[PDB]
Amino acid sequence: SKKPVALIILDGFALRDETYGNAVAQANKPNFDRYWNEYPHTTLKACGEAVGLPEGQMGNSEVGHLNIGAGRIVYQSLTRINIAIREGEFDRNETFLAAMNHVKQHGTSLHLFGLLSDGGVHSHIHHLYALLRLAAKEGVKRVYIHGFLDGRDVGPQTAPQYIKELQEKIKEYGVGEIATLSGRYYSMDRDKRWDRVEKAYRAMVYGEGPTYRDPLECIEDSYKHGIYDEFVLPSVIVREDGRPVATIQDNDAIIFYNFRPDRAIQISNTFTNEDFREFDRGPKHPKHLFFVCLTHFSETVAGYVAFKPTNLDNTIGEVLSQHGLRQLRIAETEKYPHVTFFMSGGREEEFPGEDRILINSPKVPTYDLKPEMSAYEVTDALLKEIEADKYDAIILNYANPDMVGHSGKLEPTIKAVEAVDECLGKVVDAILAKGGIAIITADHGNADEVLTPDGKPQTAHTTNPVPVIVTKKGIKLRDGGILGDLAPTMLDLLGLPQPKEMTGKSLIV
Ligand SMILES: O=C(O)[C@@H](CO)OP(=O)(O)O
Ligand SMILES: [Mn+2]
Ligand SMILES: [Mn+2]
Repeated sequence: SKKPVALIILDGFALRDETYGNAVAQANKPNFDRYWNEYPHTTLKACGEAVGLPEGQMGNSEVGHLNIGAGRIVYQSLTRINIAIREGEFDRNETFLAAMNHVKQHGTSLHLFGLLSDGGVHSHIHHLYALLRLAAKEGVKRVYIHGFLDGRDVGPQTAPQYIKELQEKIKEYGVGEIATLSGRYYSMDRDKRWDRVEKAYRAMVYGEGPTYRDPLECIEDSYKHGIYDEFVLPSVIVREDGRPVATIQDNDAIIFYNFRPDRAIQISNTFTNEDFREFDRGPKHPKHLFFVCLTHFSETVAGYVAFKPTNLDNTIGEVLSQHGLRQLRIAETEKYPHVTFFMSGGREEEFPGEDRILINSPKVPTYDLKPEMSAYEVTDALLKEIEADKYDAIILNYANPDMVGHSGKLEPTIKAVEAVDECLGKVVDAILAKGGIAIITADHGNADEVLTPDGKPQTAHTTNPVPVIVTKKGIKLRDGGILGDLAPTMLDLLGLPQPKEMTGKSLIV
């Protein structure tokens, strides 16, 4: 029957010479190793300008899957917004100004919330500073900040430095007050764990949660309990009289300064949806909010977008569809948005002929508790589909290296990589058995460095290059490639014409 071409993404799996804290290098990977030694291979740049990001900026699943599916260097939001600030266009943004005019004309308050760090994956604290400076320029009197603590795109216990700098900027600009602090685990969930979302929501709307007069004492107290940045319980900063600094009320305006959509949709829907059934927001939840999303999150969000989206035409999924091929997207919960929405160029709707399989990730708080996650279930489901001779193209993502690597724990991440290697062998061998070809690669690093040189947890991504193995004998792969060269390579193998929009180039010499 069909000789499928499968694009296999080992999420957060990069190549790094240094072996200290390197779960990728330390893991026993007999399958990956044999494919690497027996088939044509190379490495690709997955960071910085090569993927549409600022120089030196590490990649991530959004950036990576967008570039992989697009077959071209995809200009990223971080870069775009940084340039708007650099060129003096940020302050002229009609949406930001409308939000500020709203609060001034109706005598309400402006709330700013988002990830509080310079990680650059979901936000950048300098964008928050630009918004504070703009609010001051426009004469907005009441501005409240609801900080979402990081520890995932930066050090696990770095919140104090960001809070301190924010406090300095607030004093310098003469506007702003920190109202709440919440770990991104609660305020930025993407797994439909509504109990987590509700906690963040109630801290911001009802002033419910651990209370502190001093933001730094809130963090220190959490640390004393072994609860670091990412997991800080939604907390409420209170005034001298004990009342919350600020709760979100009717007719207020909100600017969510996150520019990556996957972790912003849930809390945004909670605030803007007329009909919300995931949980009872309470008869007195805020209504008539002027809600601003820094970038496009979802059509379901009743708000305004500051930096409008632009369609990515002729991405891999569209080309496959146009040529009448059947394609399958598959991954477990954690990377399902990436093999679907992001891979499709920032499009939720499936292309004609595109099927999707979602495998539920395990019900554990952190994945170091179950390194194998649901990889075996993903593999079992895919093997059945391959056996059925249904798909011409397959896009599979194994979330493990990345998801467990974010724990900053060496042994668990090694187990995650080894589990994925076992699954990789079954999938690739099955594909080869069908006369097909596999393109084994990754979207960015993570598991390659889960410990800092001093032995402490390294919970974020790395800037190391990703591997690429094409399981086809008799060919050679050129070096110096980028993520945007993968789609052209896949089309090359499928014998399909490459669209003009794909400025990337096939890796096959
Ligand atoms: O978990 C996330 O949202 C990011 C880190 O902020 O990681 P990844 O890009 O792998 O999804
Ligand atoms: Mn990833
Ligand atoms: Mn990651």
